[PDB]
Amino acid sequence: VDMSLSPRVQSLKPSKTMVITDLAATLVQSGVPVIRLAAGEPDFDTPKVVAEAGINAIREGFTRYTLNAGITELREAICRKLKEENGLSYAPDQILVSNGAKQSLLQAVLAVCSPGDEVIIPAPYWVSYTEQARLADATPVVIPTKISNNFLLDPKDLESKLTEKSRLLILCSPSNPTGSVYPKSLLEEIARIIAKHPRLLVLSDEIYEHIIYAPATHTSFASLPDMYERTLTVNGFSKAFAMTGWRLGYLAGPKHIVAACSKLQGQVSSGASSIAQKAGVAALGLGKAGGETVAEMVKAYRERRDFLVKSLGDIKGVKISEPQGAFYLFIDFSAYYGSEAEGFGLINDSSSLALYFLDKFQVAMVPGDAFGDDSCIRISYATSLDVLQAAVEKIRKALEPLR
Amino acid sequence: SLSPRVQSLKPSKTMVITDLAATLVQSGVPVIRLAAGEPDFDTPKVVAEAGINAIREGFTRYTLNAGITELREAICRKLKEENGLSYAPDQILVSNGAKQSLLQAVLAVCSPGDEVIIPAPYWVSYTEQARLADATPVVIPTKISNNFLLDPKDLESKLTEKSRLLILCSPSNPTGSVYPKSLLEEIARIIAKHPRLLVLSDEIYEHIIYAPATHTSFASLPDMYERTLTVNGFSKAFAMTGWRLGYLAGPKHIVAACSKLQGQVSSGASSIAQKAGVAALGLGKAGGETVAEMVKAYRERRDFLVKSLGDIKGVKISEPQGAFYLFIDFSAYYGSEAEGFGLINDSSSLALYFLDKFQVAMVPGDAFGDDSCIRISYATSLDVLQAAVEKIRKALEPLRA
Ligand SMILES: *Cc1c(COP(=O)(O)O)cnc(C)c1O
Ligand SMILES: *Cc1c(COP(=O)(O)O)cnc(C)c1O
Ligand code: NA
Ligand code: NA
Repeated sequence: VDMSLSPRVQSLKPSKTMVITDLAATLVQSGVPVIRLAAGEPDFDTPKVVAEAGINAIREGFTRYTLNAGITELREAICRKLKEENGLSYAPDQILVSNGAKQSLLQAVLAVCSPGDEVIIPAPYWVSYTEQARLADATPVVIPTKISNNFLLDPKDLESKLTEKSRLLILCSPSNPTGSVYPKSLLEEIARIIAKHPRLLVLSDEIYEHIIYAPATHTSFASLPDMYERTLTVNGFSKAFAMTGWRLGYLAGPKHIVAACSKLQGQVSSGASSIAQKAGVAALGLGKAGGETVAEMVKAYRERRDFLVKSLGDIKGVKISEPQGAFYLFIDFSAYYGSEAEGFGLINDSSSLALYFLDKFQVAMVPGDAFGDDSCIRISYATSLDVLQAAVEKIRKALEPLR
Repeated sequence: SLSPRVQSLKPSKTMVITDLAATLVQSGVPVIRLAAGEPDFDTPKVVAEAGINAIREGFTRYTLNAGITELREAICRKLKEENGLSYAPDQILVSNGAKQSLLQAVLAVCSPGDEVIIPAPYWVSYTEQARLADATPVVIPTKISNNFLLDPKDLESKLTEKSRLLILCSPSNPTGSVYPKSLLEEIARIIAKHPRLLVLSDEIYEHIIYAPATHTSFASLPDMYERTLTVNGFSKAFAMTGWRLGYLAGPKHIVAACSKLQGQVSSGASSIAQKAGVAALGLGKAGGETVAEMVKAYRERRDFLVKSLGDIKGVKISEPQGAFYLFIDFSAYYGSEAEGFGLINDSSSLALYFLDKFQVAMVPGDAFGDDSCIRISYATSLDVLQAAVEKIRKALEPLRA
């Protein structure tokens, strides 16, 4: 039997996180507990009012197929949110609800990118952006950023990398993995560059929108001059509302593009969960920015961020870019590369450093090479201050003998 | 402006009928709706309670991409106890419904230019999923006089070295036909001559089956295990369509590839739905009495419809033995003229006539690759069906003149 696979599924890169995940299990399966800082999800429960709506949907028998694009009441609520929070005007037929925002993103990429098109992706990047480009038979063009610039795209670098083939720029703000927030003035410079190239669209991943630390503010890319008709706005419920397991995300965009994504979704999964969609309606019903329910999570995230930064920031050889959003610190420990650790061996890149932290000191983190930047390691602070204080002590002890 | 691949996708043809139906209903005009592809029954109470408990207990975080271990294990047990198949948990991939399971299988194994063999009448998405893999759908018509089952000679005549996937849906949507084991064996003997040819076995209607008909998993046949992608799920048997939970079982190498694809498509399925799925499998072999009650209702409805519609002059019916659809040949009526409507000459016009003039909504067979028929769903109560048969009788009466 011929077991050959399609070239596209073969083009998918190997996991750079697998080894951490596997070693953590291995360590636990022995006698060794592990501090987990690798997860890309909130540690909080889904808000009570949201869970209530989900339970209610089940009891009321709202358990049948929905419209492919999503239930009307949810798409209407999304339009109100985009208007109230982001100043954007969309009609319900410009919204597509999917099983999480990852699906919204994939479908956008597959709908707009033709083979050979180039997809511009600033690094450090969310792992899936490059792979989704590949599934479109498109070419990722990665643009590295610098920690001293808070990992923000340099517009001059963008201009340098544009070609006739450039089709899509993917912008994540607030960012996974850096927690950086793009300021409006920089977005306006980027937008002026995009406006000069008719073929160039922008995929704006805004999933962390409400996980933001005042006075930092979120600017939707679609609100910039002349950018509405070339922007695919992606957002959802996983991060702001601790609804990762529910699987609910969405895309708002130009009708011609949204129709194409909707057609694709009709072959991929049909409508998102009827139950999850009712919960999403309730989440949006919490009012602007999720109201006090979300504000409490954000206050906790801020305490955690502030503690982590002050704690790790005073370790020799550590560089930090202060995040203004999300719940990740993308930390430069590269000064330690070249070190030899007893009972482990050479630490000379993000992967070996992360594996050293876990194998020898029981703290699981994600190496920066997973995000296209080997100079750093991603730490998630979606865990309690108690876990964070414990992790900080382990990290200190781990770096101590490396000098 | 848009990728050629998304461009290549055909839109539905079914939205017209279903939208007009909804409109009429919201207008104070009662429509008997027989167009749905989902059970009338609620999700079973024990299963619904499990999803509710999952929510209350905080099982609302991301699962393993492939699915929670508990569920993949339970799926392995089901495949053994119900289908006689042995799979390991790393040979199972849980997705957001079986439609996603199917799409990922197609994308994983088909290279550009490969052929996907799809017997008609087919479920609508199969041809579109093939296009998404840059593969060529090769449709093989079946005949109502063969119970809409593949003639092995027709399969043989269409096989090439490019033939990469054969899609076998049994019990079938839209025909209700069940592949007998002896026929599956003949097909397997033909497949064995072609090393490139894999089989995608869509077994979602497995438990919706009418004794003495039985379900044979394709992967159970001699030498077929290593070349079969077994797809099944929860939507149909357990009335869980809105929950979004399905799965693939197959050779580890292929399932691993599907899992990698899924990592870029959607990540893991709903944590809540997966907990409900565990409870559904916990109802016992074939869904226990819970599913048995549904099947009993379905059978009564099938028997009634087949007897009633079969009595009508110019109506041809096959021998449905599963699912909850009748794919009815009204083609003898094409060319007729209806007052206040005009010419009826294809399945689309006939469906529109049935709906506009007689308030019964059904799906034109053209949607499934066979314009000679109309699909009627009997996922509705017997009393409603009795009313629908009466309307259909009255709708066809003046067309015979
Ligand atoms: C979590 C995340 C998303 C959305 O995830 P879903 O759970 O699929 O909604 C999108 N972008 C980034 C960078 C994320 O981290
Ligand atoms: C309903 C159905 C499926 C599965 O649908 P999901 O709800 O996506 O699980 C698969 N094949 C056929 C023919 C169906 O009718
Ligand atoms: Na805002
Ligand atoms: Na069986």
